[PDB]
Amino acid sequence: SGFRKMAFPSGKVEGCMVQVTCGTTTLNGLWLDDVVYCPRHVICTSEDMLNPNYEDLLIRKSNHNFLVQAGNVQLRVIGHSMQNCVLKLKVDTANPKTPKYKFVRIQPGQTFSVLACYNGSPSGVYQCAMRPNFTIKGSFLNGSCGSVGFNIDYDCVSFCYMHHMELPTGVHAGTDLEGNFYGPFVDRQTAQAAGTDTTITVNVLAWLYAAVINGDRWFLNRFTTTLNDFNLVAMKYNYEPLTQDHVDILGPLSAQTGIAVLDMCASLKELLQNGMNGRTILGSALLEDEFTPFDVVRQCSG
Amino acid sequence: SGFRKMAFPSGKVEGCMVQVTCGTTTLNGLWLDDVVYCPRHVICTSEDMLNPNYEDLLIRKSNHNFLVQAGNVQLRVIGHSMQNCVLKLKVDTANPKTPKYKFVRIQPGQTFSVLACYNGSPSGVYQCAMRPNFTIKGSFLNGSCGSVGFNIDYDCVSFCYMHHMELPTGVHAGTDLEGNFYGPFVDRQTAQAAGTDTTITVNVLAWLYAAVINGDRWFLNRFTTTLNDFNLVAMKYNYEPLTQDHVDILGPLSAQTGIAVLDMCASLKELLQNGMNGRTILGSALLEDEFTPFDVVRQCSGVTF
Ligand SMILES: *[C@H](O)[C@H](CC(C)C)NC(=O)[C@H](CC(C)C)NC(=O)[C@H](CC(C)C)NC(=O)OCc1ccccc1
Ligand SMILES: *[C@H](O)[C@H](CC(C)C)NC(=O)[C@H](CC(C)C)NC(=O)[C@H](CC(C)C)NC(=O)OCc1ccccc1
Ligand SMILES: [Cl-]
Ligand code: NA
Repeated sequence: SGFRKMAFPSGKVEGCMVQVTCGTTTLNGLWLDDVVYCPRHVICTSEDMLNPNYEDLLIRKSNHNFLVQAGNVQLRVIGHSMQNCVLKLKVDTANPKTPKYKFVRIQPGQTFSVLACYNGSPSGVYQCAMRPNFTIKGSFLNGSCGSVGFNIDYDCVSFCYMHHMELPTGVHAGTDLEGNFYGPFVDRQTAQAAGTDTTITVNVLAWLYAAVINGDRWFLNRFTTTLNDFNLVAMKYNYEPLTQDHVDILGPLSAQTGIAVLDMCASLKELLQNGMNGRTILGSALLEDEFTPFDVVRQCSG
Repeated sequence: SGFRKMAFPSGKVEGCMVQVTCGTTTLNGLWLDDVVYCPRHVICTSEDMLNPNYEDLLIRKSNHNFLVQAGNVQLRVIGHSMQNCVLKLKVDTANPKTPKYKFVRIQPGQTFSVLACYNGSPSGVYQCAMRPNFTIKGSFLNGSCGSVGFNIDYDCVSFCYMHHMELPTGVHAGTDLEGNFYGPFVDRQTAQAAGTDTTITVNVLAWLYAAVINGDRWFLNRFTTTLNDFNLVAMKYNYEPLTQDHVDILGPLSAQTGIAVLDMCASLKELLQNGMNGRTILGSALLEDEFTPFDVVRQCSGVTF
């Protein structure tokens, strides 16, 4: 029993982290096979942070302008290419620690683990979610760019996030590993802001099911709701719409607990109206929205 | 910026986890040098787990009774012994992935990372605190026994916890790597219960400093207090006493934020007596007590391993 914010074991990713320096800028890169992936803004100077022409900057670089360090070994860059906002440095040695891996672009509400790194070395691992406004609420300092987010269902590492920037509210933006930003953001220091964030309703419901599985029932009630009535209420609390896809997705947890999805929706309605009145759910005094239905099943059943 | 519950990178420990099978029980072992450590109750039975004589149960055991698997490779057991509640299986091969490590026993209020494993395969990592009642609030399913907790200090892994059991409230109990239980617990399926728990005051203060470092300042106030005065309030609300050593340990965060510990204690004193008035701190509506002062400094300064 028990329920924790759990990250994937980070060792398979640790073995891929390197340090990339261009000019006076150092950040992290991801070394897979004979390619190092990193944010393309490593090639910016203090002068072109607002409107960098990355194509023009990169054509001026020699391979020896990129210093790549894997632990105590310098890697030799033998070519480079830009893919959207990611730089791909070809090196003369394949990473012997390359795991089985793939690249996946995720949807809002999905969770993943982040291995926060500085100078190619890991500082720690934590769990994040892609917020509906396409930011993540990370923990990142100067030099953290190139840190990645990943999942490891089974024995294959799915890389889904590379860190690029921090926005004014202290939240974070980045790309998939094909270099496409999540959300409308750009790798320029022109004024940008995250949209109003909202709560990931389907994840809250998954977590309420986790609470029931772990033996807590105090928030249940005798009522049900229609889906449309639920969404009309939840939208008043800046909750995301619940779709029929989400209802289908919650079917298994519904079957395991004997609580119909729309009955659990009426519980959430009451919690939004009343709060917790001094009680907690799974050790929290707020409704938690960074566990997915898949996460709950994985942690509760295995 | 940002502040998350952050575990240590787990790679060094993942290379040490193996599967141990005895009879019909399978759980996890920790393979370091030429020894595999695991809970001694791996040798118990469906018909033998209420009042076990471990001493006598182990002599009937022999080496090939213990099936140890490192990934898809069997390790040959060449000896076995018991130390307190931990079994030590000597194997014929030293683990080539053994990190720099030591065994340590931690104090209540200290935090560590748990690498949750099943069938010898790491499945997840999360951060925990040794509660003042010597339980941990973990997440463990059947087959998780032998999962370990650890810290990393520079390049050295300090192993501090091995998982043995779950108590009726859904909290967890285990041993150090020398087999001594944390808390007044025994590896028997006899009636046991977690004692009443308390809140780890020095950790709450550290987390308030983390909040200030991240721009959450509403709870700061003009007042200061004394160690004596605050500790009476703490006692009243089931908070652990604040010692002078705690005050000194927070000193760095005190110097960097401008908020003396007794200045911050006055903030905490008011949060206890009055609550949070509907507000949140670092995204929580509760006072968080599973970050140590060291954890806050590490995360906010970007220490690496
Ligand atoms: C890479 O290590 C670093 C990580 C941060 C977490 C510090 N990223 C950057 O420095 C990044 C480089 C640019 C070219 C993508 N810049 C930012 O993230 C920057 C904040 C820094 C300077 C602390 N953010 C930014 O420019 O956001 C756009 C913006 C500009 C002006 C007003 C509002 C928003
Ligand atoms: C090892 O994988 C497993 C971990 C659990 C989290 C499943 N440990 C055990 O099965 C363990 C073995 C005993 C000899 C220490 N037993 C328990 O943890 C057991 C709960 C199981 C059956 C889920 N708990 C227990 O014995 O607690 C004391 C108790 C017993 C009966 C009544 C009150 C209290
Ligand atoms: Cl005063
Ligand atoms: Na004060």
